[PDB]
Amino acid sequence: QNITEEFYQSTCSAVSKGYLGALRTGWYTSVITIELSNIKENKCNGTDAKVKLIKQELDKYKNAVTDLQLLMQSTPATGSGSAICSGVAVCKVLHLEGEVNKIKSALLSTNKAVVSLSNGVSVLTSKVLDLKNYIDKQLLPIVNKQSCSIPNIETVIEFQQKNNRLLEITREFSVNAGVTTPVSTYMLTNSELLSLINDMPITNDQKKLMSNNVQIVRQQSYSIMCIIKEEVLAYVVQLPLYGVIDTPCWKLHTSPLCTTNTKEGSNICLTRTDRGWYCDNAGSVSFFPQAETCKVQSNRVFCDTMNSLTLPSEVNLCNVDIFNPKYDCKIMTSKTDVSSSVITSLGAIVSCYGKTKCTASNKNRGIIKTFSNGCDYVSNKGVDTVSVGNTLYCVNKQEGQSLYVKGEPIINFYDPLVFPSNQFDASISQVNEKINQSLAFIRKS
Amino acid sequence: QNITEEFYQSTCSAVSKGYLGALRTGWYTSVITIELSNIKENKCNGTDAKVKLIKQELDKYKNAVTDLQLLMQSTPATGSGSAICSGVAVCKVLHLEGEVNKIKSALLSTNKAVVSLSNGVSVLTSKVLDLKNYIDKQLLPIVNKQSCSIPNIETVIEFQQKNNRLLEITREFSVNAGVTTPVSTYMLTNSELLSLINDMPITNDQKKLMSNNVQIVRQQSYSIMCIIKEEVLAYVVQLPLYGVIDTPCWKLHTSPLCTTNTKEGSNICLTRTDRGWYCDNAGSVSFFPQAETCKVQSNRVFCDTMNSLTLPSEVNLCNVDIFNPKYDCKIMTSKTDVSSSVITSLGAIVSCYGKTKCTASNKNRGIIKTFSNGCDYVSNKGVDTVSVGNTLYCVNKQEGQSLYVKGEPIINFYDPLVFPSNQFDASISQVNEKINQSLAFIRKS
Amino acid sequence: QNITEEFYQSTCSAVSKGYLGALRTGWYTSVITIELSNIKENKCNGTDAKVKLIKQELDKYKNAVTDLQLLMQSTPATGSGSAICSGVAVCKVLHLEGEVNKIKSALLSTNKAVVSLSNGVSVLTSKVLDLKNYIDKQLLPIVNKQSCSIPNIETVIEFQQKNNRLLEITREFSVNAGVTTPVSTYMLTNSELLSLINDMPITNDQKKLMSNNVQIVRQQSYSIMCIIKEEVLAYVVQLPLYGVIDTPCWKLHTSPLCTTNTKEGSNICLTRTDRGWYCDNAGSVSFFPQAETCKVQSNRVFCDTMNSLTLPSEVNLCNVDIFNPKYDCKIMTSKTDVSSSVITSLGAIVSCYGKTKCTASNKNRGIIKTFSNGCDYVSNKGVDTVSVGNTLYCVNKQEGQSLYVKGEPIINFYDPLVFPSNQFDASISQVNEKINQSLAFIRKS
Ligand SMILES: *[C@@H]1O[C@H](CO)[C@@H](O)[C@H](O)[C@H]1NC(C)=O
Ligand SMILES: *[C@@H]1O[C@H](CO)[C@@H](O)[C@H](O)[C@H]1NC(C)=O
Ligand SMILES: *[C@@H]1O[C@H](CO)[C@@H](O)[C@H](O)[C@H]1NC(C)=O
Repeated sequence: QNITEEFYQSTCSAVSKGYLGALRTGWYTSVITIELSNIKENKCNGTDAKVKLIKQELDKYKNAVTDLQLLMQSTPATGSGSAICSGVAVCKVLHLEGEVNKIKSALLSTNKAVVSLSNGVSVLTSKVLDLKNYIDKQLLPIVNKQSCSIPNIETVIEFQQKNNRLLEITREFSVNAGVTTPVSTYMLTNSELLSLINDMPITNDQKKLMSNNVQIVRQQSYSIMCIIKEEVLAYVVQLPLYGVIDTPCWKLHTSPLCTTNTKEGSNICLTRTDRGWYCDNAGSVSFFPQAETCKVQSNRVFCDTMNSLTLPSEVNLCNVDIFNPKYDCKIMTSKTDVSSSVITSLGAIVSCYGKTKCTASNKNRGIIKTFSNGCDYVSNKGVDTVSVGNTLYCVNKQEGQSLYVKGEPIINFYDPLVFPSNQFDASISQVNEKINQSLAFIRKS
Repeated sequence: QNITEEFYQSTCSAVSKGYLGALRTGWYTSVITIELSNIKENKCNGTDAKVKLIKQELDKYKNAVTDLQLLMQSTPATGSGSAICSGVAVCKVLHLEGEVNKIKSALLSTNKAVVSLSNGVSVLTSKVLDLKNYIDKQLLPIVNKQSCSIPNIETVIEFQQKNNRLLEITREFSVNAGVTTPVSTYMLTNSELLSLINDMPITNDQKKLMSNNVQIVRQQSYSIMCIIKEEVLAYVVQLPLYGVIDTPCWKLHTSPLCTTNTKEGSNICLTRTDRGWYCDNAGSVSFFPQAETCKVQSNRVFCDTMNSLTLPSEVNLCNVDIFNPKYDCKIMTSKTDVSSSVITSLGAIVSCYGKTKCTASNKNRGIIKTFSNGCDYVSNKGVDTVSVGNTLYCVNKQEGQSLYVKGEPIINFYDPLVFPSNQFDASISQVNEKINQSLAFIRKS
Repeated sequence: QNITEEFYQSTCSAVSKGYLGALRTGWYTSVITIELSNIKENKCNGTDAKVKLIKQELDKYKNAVTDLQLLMQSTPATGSGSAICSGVAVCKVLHLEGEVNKIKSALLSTNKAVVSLSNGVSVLTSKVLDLKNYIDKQLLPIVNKQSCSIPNIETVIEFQQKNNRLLEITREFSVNAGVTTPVSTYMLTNSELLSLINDMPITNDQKKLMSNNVQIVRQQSYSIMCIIKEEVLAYVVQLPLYGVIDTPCWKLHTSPLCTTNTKEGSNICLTRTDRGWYCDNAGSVSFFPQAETCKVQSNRVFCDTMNSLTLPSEVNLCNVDIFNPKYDCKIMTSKTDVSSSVITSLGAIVSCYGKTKCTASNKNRGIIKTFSNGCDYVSNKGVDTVSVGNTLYCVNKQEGQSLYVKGEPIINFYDPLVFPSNQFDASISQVNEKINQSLAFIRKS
């Protein structure tokens, strides 16, 4: 719905709320087959240019098949093995004797078919390319005689077109050791992906969600190479199942909060930690520290719980009361008052220190705001750019309401002499306990 | 001009000077159009192989158009939004009613044309592919009758060639959610990029600079998908404007500086922080901490100010006097004396500790220098490789002059017992103040 | 042989042993040539569709040649320069006058040939594409007359096929500033790579190793653009030489080890540092901290010593006795008891703290183990998944034997009040010395 933002002057941090999240909690695997032609070289005296073109493209087909064979003989392990057991188990099932013949029988008359494997998985299989029928019907009469038959020029062009998808799949599967993500249109055409979404056991609003966000679905999918066996090329496509839908999500933005003394070396800094995406999830909060783990479209966020931490919901209280005992709100400390800016969803946080020239401009009016020393904020309403030193940032012009929450910078509550300026993952209460200990070593003496 | 280097034995750091910098300070946006054919399926009884090939390639054209349509319906946000407002504003301008008709009229007779949009931007537009003219003139008479007309085989091949650039642009725009960088030759041919440079409002020496460094220009450019509307495919190419030209730049190299005691656990280490590229910029220094933010060609550096910090010019005094009060020169401390080497522009810094076998060799003479324990340096004059433990590095054979600046290692000025061995972003004066405080807790008692 | 694992309950760490390593210690360079046609535009009045198709593809050939020329005029430096001196030296040798004519003479009658350059390097050269013969024999009679001769349609298709590899090599060399890795099948076909392996001065078991792991060989190879000169396109392929073969390797996995008090803020944490791959190497241990520097296939590991550290073999004693004085076993400390899990080679380490719901399940039985608070471990025997909070990990189903080494968590030997909770690269003995100093400031008073 409405994206809103809140800047907290006291902690030099902002929270962008109103996003609807879709968290991946499951996988839906599907088998993708390509019917190949088990042919061995058939060479006869041929020299007309059309026969040469056919044998050349046919050698590129045989090399693609042998390349897929040496790729499946030794498949290198990936750091994603912890996220593909749902498809690797299917490659292991297909290696069973008689199972590849089962899917070859189910896709004998139609392109799509549900197949109950010998492990209880009712998987959906597809035959996206039929080269055994094309090579054995249109090409073999040309190459398996005493002298080779002459093909028409339309066949030469049609065979380069059909063989092309095989060659490109062999390129992607070869350079990535059998595991590719995102899933390209060569692995699965957009038409095939959308048709696979319609056949998926999900609600119509959820099919509409994945169909309206097919590129995000591709970036969160996997293509795993299985086996080439018995005139069958098989590989597993692992598509995301979003077990969490429309859950509230928010993005925390943090920036250094320093004191603004005029004598360098007498200033202390503080920055809230754990900036990133937060989503309500099953009575707790799912936190995503890495930036590429959440894809954003307008008000909607698509995250993968694979690289998340699970935090108590009280972690949100660091945004309303950071000194609050229900949650130990952590900060990092330093004496590095270097100017910077953070572009948020509806504005910009500016940490200006020293002699830095910080400003906020409108495209037609020029400079409309000059920041003084400290941490401040400006909304995108009327602001186009923000300059900090020699750097110019662009402000997101997305509609929403910003709220400037005034408050005393908490860095002012600390005596500089006893401040712990060296903490990376330290608590508010951790710093207060270190201050009680450093004040005790000087107070008693 | 002449690249020179200076190794500082006192701080285990080196500075490579003499580079001429080109910093990005602006964007030059340009609209790239592809005239499409608004056709709906026209199917008649056709079976000759040439008609089938034409309808097959025509279906791949219709799917590319519908794929671009679902890509433009929901465009996922990128982390680069802070750097593309200059082009996103044009996509927003094109969505206005009547504006796409304006550029369609300006490019009605010619390929290139300057167009004054309805927002005051005099942008340069180009028509790089004309599919409406080709489909409506060469293909529609073949498919919009009672029975389909027969095309010659040259047309089938020419249509696969023309439709190819559309299909590849749809692949790049699809997998990257509409924002690609670098800009491929499919988005913009080298001929089109060089012609776009000649038409750019810049000096002839600056056009010669971008034309001689077109790959760096591509890596620092963006291609943003706009709209497919009214037989027009439009997307914005955002090219860099280097507001800073020929500015002096230098690269700081740092390596751990430890003491060389024979009893492990009694040694302290120190490393200068903020290694990377520095450029003089508008009365201050622009620092680039990330390595991929500066592309290097011979004596020339191309940086993006988007990921830079602005520092006072006194930051250079950490290279001549690190104990100098005009700038608080920061270090990080530890007790981790692990051997390593850093390949600089004209030589190699070697930090050798413990039992590590450190050496510098010439390809034909073998080992020409054996490093003892501590931090040392060797020039590329006569040296080909440097070995530290089981690792062999290659020395850059670029011509320049190295200067070995002798000096006492500053790690020797510190009493080990009271050294702060746990600092990440700590100042020289910060460590000295912590030493005055740790000496006061034991001195009084 | 047999992959085994050992979980150390005392340190919340696991070691996966039994891997056979192949470390890169050398480079084998090879020159790859493409015979080009030195032609200038030859235009005559031509309009038959076949002549147009030929001149169109011929312009794409001329632009690929001029694009390679502006790519070789200014070649941008890469961060890999420290790993390609073995090939850059060959590009520098080829630029000598008369040397490109030497390899052009050796490959005058055959495709492959060993050439002794004028620098003592007996390099192996290959001619993978012959465009000078094809353009000058099949195309020039069509375009160098008063009126252009008419080519047959097979030639138009064959020329688009031959020119395709040139255009794709120009794309890869253009966007990557002349240095590509991995080496694609366009730079070197799998047939050409395997044939190049057979011709390499190595043992038959080592040729069998690289031939069975060609994708790992590609990912650890470089393609460097040299020169386009005198109807010759030359570029260097740098293939890895594994000077270390079948060396024992092991992977260290680490996870936070905290105390499990019921009052938050009273808990201290500890984590072993330096997780990653270790290999026995030349009397020392080669450590690889980055994850992408070692490619794994079953029991075999392929590492690059370029991004490794050399450690004494006593570093393995951190796995059997971390309090052992022969090696200073380092840890990092904090008070951040956030739950997490690490998927190992044969199981999973689980660090469960607070209210987190940690469990281990079997696909058909459901939850088979509930972890209590602390650091624990479960083998893959009977376990399919592990859930920590809202995150589900997949356990690797690889066969091997796990050993649970019981022991007291070492975090319990520390008094919380005087624990140093702020260390990043700190030693066991470092923490004990800081504890002796913090106990001395309170003990005397
Ligand atoms: C520091 O001392 C004050 C005074 O009693 C106390 O209220 C506060 O909780 C202490 N902080 C910690 C972290 O123990
Ligand atoms: C430490 O003490 C000396 C002695 O007066 C003084 O000169 C120096 O500036 C002090 N360092 C700091 C950082 O205060
Ligand atoms: C701390 O004190 C004990 C008691 O003598 C000693 O055995 C130990 O080695 C000391 N630790 C360090 C790091 O000096």
